[PDB]
Amino acid sequence: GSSGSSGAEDNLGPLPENWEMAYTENGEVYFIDHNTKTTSWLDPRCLNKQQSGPSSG
Repeated sequence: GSSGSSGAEDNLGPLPENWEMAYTENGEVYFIDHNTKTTSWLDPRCLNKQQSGPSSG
């Protein structure tokens, strides 16, 4: 029953070189992950465990 989302720093740093943040035609901001060639709605820097293996969301 791990407590709610908790465990982030105040200085993550500028996105890596294997990523590209862009907005769709409509205007939806997304993050392009080349390292794995995957697309996400949220930012990786915030996440701890990158998209490893099969991920529903």
